[PDB]
Amino acid sequence: VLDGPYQPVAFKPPNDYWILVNSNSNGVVLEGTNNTDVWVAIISIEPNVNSESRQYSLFGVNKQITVVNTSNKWKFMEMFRNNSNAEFQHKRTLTSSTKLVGILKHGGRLWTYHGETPNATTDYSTTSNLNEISVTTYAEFYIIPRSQESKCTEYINTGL
Repeated sequence: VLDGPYQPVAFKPPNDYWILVNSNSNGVVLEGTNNTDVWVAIISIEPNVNSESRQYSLFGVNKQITVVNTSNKWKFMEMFRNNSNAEFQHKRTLTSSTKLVGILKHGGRLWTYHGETPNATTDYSTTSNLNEISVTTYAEFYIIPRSQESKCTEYINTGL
């Protein structure tokens, strides 16, 4: 049912496969880019963090990012930009008790999860250059075909 776990690598995911990362620590879980119009990084924040500034290496650059998470769940912050000259924006949030995060390339679009477990759902960013998006994971991950997406969304929301 679940292909993995693979060790952390940089690679170019094929289309229509969910990459499901089993995050452990509170740093950058995941980052991806095609070097033309998508840079995305997913940042993990542990439970019960009052508002403060933390530093993260995004694509080899130390960046200052304001974080907060007053819940008892982990927070995964989806940072995004579409221009190599811009700064990252906190685009989306996944609030999770499972610590599992997803990214998929499908239909000209880049898909992640957001919301609150157990009712987290997918959303998208657009691109003209989907197939050049490569992904560097910083924790162990599994591969799921999009045809099995409902299982992926179960994992995301209820764990392994």
